[PDB]
Amino acid sequence: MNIFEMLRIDEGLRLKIYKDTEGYYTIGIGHLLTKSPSLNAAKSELDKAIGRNCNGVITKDEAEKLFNQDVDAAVRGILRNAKLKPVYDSLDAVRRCALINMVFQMGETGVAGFTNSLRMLQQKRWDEAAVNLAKSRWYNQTPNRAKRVITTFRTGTWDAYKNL
Ligand SMILES: [Cl-]
Ligand SMILES: [Cl-]
Ligand SMILES: [Cl-]
Repeated sequence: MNIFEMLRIDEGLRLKIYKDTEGYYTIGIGHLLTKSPSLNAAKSELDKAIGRNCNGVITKDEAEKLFNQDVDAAVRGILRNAKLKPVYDSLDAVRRCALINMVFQMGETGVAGFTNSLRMLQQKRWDEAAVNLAKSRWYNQTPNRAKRVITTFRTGTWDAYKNL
């Protein structure tokens, strides 16, 4: 298991534009196109992203290219963020993947707002961090995913991703 396999489990793979859990136009492996309610706006973003006229459909190769770019951008983002970077640097490789997963799902700003959880993670208070992380809109709106990510942060194992 690794970050790519982990996010592939959490995000799925769809080759036509769809709406994510928040109602937003998305394609591939959780690649958010736009928060606009205009399908035409989403299609324009997709064409720009892929570099051709797609008409809302991409190949598996194209979806994986976007995915690679998106994972790379999440990591670079963490490393450029004054609040996230120290947390990331403090963690082992398995828990670092938890952090990338959260950033991939909700963005840097949103994760950086988990101030109290981030402090508990940096202190390596794993059970307490896990309890605090669940007191969140994130957990209530995507509880199965949040439970897997939280278990990863709590155990520093991939146990939550191995029946899948
Ligand atoms: Cl892009
Ligand atoms: Cl995403
Ligand atoms: Cl979920």
